[PDB]
Amino acid sequence: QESVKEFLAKAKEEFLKKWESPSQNTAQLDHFDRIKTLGTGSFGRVMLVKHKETGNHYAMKILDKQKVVKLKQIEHTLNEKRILQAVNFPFLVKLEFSFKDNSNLYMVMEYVPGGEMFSHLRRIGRFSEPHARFYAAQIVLTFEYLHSLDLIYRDLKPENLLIDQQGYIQVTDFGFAKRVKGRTWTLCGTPEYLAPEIILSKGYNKAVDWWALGVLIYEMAAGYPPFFADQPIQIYEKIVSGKVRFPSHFSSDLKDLLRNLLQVDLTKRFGNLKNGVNDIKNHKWFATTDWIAIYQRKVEAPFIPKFKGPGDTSNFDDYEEEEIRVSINEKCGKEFTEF
Ligand SMILES: O=C(c1cncnc1)N1CC[C@H](c2nc3ccccc3o2)C1
Repeated sequence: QESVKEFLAKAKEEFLKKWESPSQNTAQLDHFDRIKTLGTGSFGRVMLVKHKETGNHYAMKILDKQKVVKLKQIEHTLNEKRILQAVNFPFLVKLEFSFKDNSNLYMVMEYVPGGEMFSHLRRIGRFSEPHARFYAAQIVLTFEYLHSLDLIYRDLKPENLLIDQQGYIQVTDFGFAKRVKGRTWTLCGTPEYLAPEIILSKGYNKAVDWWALGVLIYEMAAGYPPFFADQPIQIYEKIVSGKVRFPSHFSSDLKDLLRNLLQVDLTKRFGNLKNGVNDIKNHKWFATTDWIAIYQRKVEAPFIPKFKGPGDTSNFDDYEEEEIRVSINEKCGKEFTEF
């Protein structure tokens, strides 16, 4: 309908204005108190912090510039911040501040206290089809938005989907997201979710995000992913074969949608045909979904996470607490000039 077309046209206008003139240097480290490490990886970490003047809580992602360079992530970290400061959608975590110093890059996001979807999935075992479908509809709308801005997300998995105070999803981690007209070539993403054309080192497009939504819906409704194996090479052989086995408890409508999203031939995959996202939105598995009501946040969620207030960390796990050290000398200034 024209209403959807005009919504996506305005979304692209507003994105391009911020894309062409990015904000920079909007806070500094000593405006915040450090509370707790919420997650740690090979070149960065995420910390709960409190702003000292307002008392508001935020999630601060800290990237070590020297490790970014060594792990070949310069372009990816510049993509992440430039895209996050330009997007606006109900199911995307909001960037509030960004800045850099002699040692680190910082992105200060809204803090979502209910934790990762992955923790709730593993606690309950699997989600019922109605519960899986409520989350899946939020991902379909978010990919419709991102793809219309020529963005590919490239890191869909349950650890990157946080559950908010109303039980809705907020997508975090734009470290692999990129603006792409046509094809792109980088090998990136988590093994269990990679589409075959990425594993085969082909030039690929937004169809890899719709493959990864098939893997996500399978894992939500089964409790484990479709292509599981002990080592990555074994996973990759299963993926490129595309042989999938479905639990008997899956509905016939869920199996049919999954066979069309987990289609090895990218030119036959739902989301990448002439009708685009509408082949997914109009599939029988989504017949009960009110797409406008989901966007408007008017549907009652399947569950609300248990937490005590905006500073509660009980839905995230425990990590060794390390210093946030800042060198007396500037590192890698040229590489990160635009940040
Ligand atoms: O704490 C938040 C959170 C994020 N955004 C808003 N609210 C909360 N985590 C913690 C776990 C997750 C996470 N992602 C990471 C990426 C790189 C390195 C470490 C990471 O740990 C998101």
